[PDB]
Amino acid sequence: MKLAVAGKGGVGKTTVAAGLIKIMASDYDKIYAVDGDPDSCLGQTLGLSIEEAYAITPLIEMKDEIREKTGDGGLLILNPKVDGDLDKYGRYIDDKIFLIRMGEIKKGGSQCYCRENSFLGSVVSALFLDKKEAVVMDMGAGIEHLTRGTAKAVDMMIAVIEPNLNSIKTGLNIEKLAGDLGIKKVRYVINKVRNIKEEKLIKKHLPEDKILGIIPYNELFIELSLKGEEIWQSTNPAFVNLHDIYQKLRLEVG
Repeated sequence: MKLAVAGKGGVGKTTVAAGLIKIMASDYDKIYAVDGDPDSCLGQTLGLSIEEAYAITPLIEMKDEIREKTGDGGLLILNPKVDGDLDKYGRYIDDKIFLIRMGEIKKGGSQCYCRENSFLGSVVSALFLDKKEAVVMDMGAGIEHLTRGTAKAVDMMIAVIEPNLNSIKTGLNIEKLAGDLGIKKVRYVINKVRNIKEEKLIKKHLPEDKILGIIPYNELFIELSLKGEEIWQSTNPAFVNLHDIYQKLRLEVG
């Protein structure tokens, strides 16, 4: 089970990936929760406190590891071996979920951050190609972490969008970037659906077969201090839809 959750909505969208991971934790013996979204924090949305999350050094910050894996002194190791060291690049949030933080990819300068990028690329490659454990990687709409080499291992690309033309466009694009990349299955997940009018708008610009499910908005079940740790219980409707979405997912892949 190799899953990729892409969307342009920060924490809100990442909550979907987080939710799927928590549900999958009851079926899989081990899950690699990969935070590849620079404008979000899969760790916190998964229950970790600010300090617990930061205590988990992101790949981009593992200077010594980067030096050892990619080389140094003007020499670059073309094919880095890290598959066996993955379990050292993160922490077990619990007895099932293992979180790995990618870290923001430095764009400025345009000089040559090959070493860092190489280390991150090698980790993503191992996670999707060399590991047998379930993988759920959260990422932005650009999905730049994925390549045609790892796209083949992706069981499904889930595009999380909102019920509005603006977000619908972003979704259609994510479906394109993923499609042209190699990913065979791309499904949608409508998040923050507040009204029926928004639902009709969805069933208008997207086919029922491409929609994995819908997640209703909760003003008193997503904010305040009742979100995060308190959700294991089947309370808000968003919980019921998450499961149905999961079942739809398992049916697609299985």
